[PDB]
Amino acid sequence: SPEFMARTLQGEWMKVEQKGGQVPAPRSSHGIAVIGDKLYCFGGEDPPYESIDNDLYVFDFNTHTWSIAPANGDVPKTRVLGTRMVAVGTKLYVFGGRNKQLEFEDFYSYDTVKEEWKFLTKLDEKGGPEARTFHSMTSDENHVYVFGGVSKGGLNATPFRFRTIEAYNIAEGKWAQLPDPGEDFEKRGMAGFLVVQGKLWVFYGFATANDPKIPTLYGSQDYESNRVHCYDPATQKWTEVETTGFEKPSRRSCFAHAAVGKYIIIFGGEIERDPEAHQGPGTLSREGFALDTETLVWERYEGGPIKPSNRGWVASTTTTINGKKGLLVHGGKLMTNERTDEMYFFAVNSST
Amino acid sequence: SPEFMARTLQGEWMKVEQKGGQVPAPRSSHGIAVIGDKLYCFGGEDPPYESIDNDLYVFDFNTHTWSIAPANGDVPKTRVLGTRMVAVGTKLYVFGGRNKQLEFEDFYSYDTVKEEWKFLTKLDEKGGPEARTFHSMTSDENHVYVFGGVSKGGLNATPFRFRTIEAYNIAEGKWAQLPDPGEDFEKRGMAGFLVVQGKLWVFYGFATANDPKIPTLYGSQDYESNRVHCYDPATQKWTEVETTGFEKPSRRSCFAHAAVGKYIIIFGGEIERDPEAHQGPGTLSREGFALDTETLVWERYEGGPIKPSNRGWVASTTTTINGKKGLLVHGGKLMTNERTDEMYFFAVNSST
Ligand code: NA
Ligand code: NA
Repeated sequence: SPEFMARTLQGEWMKVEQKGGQVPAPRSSHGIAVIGDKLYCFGGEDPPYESIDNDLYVFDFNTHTWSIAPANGDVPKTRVLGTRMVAVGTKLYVFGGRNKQLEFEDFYSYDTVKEEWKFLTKLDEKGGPEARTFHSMTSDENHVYVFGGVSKGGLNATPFRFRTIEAYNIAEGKWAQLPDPGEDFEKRGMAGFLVVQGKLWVFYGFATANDPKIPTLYGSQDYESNRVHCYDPATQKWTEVETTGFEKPSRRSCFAHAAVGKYIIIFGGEIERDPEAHQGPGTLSREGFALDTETLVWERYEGGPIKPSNRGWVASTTTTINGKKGLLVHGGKLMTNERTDEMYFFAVNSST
Repeated sequence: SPEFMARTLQGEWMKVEQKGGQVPAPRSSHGIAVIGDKLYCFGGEDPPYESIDNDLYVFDFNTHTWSIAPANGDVPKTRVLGTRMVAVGTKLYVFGGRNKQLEFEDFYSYDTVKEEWKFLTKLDEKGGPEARTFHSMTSDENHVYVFGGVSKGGLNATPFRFRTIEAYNIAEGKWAQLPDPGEDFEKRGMAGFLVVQGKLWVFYGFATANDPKIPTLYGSQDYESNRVHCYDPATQKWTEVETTGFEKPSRRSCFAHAAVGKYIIIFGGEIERDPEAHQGPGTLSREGFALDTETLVWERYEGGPIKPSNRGWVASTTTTINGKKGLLVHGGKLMTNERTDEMYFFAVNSST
């Protein structure tokens, strides 16, 4: 064991070459997911507060080219920002997001084999999953999960944030809300949300305050979280997790995140609020951190000469490229306040 | 007492109008100080790693115009970056900084009445104050104080950081090193350093690691500090100060800072390292924080519609403008990596 400590999580940052095709306009606040060797991309924001399109873009990692998936079936009726998309088996699932006119996307699947959309659930109905934007999503073998986000405004309410998870059982075609973690747990948008070794992790994100003593900043108490909780479906219990380390990341939201084995791997994110909400970029991070969910220790990671610049509001997912599992980062906004079309992959080398 | 908490330190950010005159080129890593209604400016960096000039620029707050002070006497022989300047009585004191060729500025005064420079001390001599760059400075009635910074490289050493304070007794014309705070105290450059209600405060800054277990980032263990110490000249004792608050600022260096009554007031700063040291801007903050040195509580402050953008490596000082004490911020680098000529003043309204 050398005197000087080398970093534990080792890997390489790579910029993914995009050769061409029907390439998506730059975007933030969108959803991506991978099935096999293909990345799917839906939704997005650019310019600020404006949605863009409702095409389903497909990037092939072997050919490094983009195409547009056939727009068959129940094509999603709204072009949205603040949306998310996950993959389970050969289907993609899109939930929520909204446009500037406050119309929210309902719940749809896309069958990548038959190449068709299916409308699955109308949101915001009595006893069903609510309309949400800037929520987070993850999935496992038989569920799509939605955490947090911001609600739809109505006559007698302004939008608020959620602290709940809605779970869609794919085989049964049924939604259920998971146990509510209660008042000590922050309602948040753009939080980290992942299945890791069978359990659900909710971490960091952009929180509603539950304390009138927290002073406002730019007229709102809203702040960046650094808290971490775990839900075990096997027992249906919530626990708050104390995480440690000299390099524990400062409070942040809107970051790339993925699970690789025991690691939660993040990159970028909003570390300071913009004075004008989402109009400007606030302050965005250029750093990557990983949490060992077994030891509960955070450490930064580095990936060689390729260093992605400051960014947040990216789409992210886990995939495997050239036999390496890792964190895929696509799009987002930069400190120039421009959207980017850049795609980066942190390829993990060490054991997980 | 209302249910919802208003901010304690209240004030107004103002952009100081600069009408014209012999206006200084944009710069970071320079020194400013005020005597009466005049701001003095010396040194600076632009482009990265390059010094600029050795003029003493003078801004009159009543006329809002710049001039160049007569270059009489022992004009400082080197154009430097990483320099600092303080005012005591009607004299300015310039210490250190270096140029790209690793020549360091010695210790000079400028007499604002007689309008002449005097060479006071050759640095880096046996038993005397060392050559330093990226040190911090403050002063009181009869002393100029230098804290931290980076040393001059020689044959058998690379530059290192200091954890000591050198104190120049103006009346006696003599330097002395203050008690060394020891190994648990971080050697730092670009740290906060102020006299507050008679005591010396050292806070945050850019630290050398004293633990081979801290992993390197971009090839160096160097990291941003969040520690706070106080030295009382009356007893000659050091104490580490535990500061608190939900809005305690994340680790940072290279920030604007000033003392107003019981408050240490800061703005901006490097919150993430650049991959290439000082070549790029790293990640810079757009937030202001204040520490009540009596209660030891940190809180953010806000100043109305004028919100200075992300910046660090600014020059800063305390002054009074239109009967309001506050924090003066001049120059620095922006997240575009450009230097700025902008000048901002946070005018304090509440009791201190
Ligand atoms: Na394939
Ligand atoms: Na005057």
